[PDB]
Amino acid sequence: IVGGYTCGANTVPYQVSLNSGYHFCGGSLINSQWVVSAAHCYKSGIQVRLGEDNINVVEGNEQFISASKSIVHPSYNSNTLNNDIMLIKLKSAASLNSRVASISLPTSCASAGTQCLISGWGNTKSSGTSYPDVLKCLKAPILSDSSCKSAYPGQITSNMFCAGYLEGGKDSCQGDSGGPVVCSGKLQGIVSWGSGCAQKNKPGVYTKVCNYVSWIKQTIASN
Ligand SMILES: [NH3+][C@H]1C[C@@H]1c1ccccc1
Ligand SMILES: [Ca+2]
Repeated sequence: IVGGYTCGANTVPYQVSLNSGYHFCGGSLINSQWVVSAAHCYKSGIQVRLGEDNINVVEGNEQFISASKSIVHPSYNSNTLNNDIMLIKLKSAASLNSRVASISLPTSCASAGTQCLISGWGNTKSSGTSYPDVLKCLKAPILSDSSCKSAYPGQITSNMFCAGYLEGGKDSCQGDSGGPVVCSGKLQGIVSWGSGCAQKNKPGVYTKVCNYVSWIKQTIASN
């Protein structure tokens, strides 16, 4: 996250870190046994790390649970990033409390102008690199559809939204991939892609989760 603030330990209780020997993607806990992330985060051998603030220090609220199954969306296209969403089932159910909690799925899509919280452990610089060890937060609005398609001509599908600032300086960034965009207590977006980070007129692009709610529900009811 570029131009954000330190969230505070366990203040984003649904945030997960996907680990394959190192943090490589964020994700969101949607119930005690399922995590949703970005399909471009797919990897074999994922351990899900819950209750994290400092991902390099065991601080006492962590739950490390290995993945038993991963399901990439059936129409994921890695060239266009259309339908960049994946579900991960945990080998055992997470123990839920004030610091480890699931986030609600939306019943309605969020409108442009809605303020949202984006969070993750990714790069905090738009120019060069510096990775935080503690969780970073960013409040950003959902941008209008037409400003989103104007910033990314011929690249925005109906399964994407832009969120952020056309002026730049505040954005999600590499390593924030798969992480949550929560608006009014509901998961609305997944950190998906963008042109660099925090660049002028190149806002972050997010997977529009409200389009996938029935595939998610159907899939966890059957797996
Ligand atoms: N414009 C930056 C939000 C987009 C981003 C870049 C790389 C990884 C995740 C998100
Ligand atoms: Ca830790």
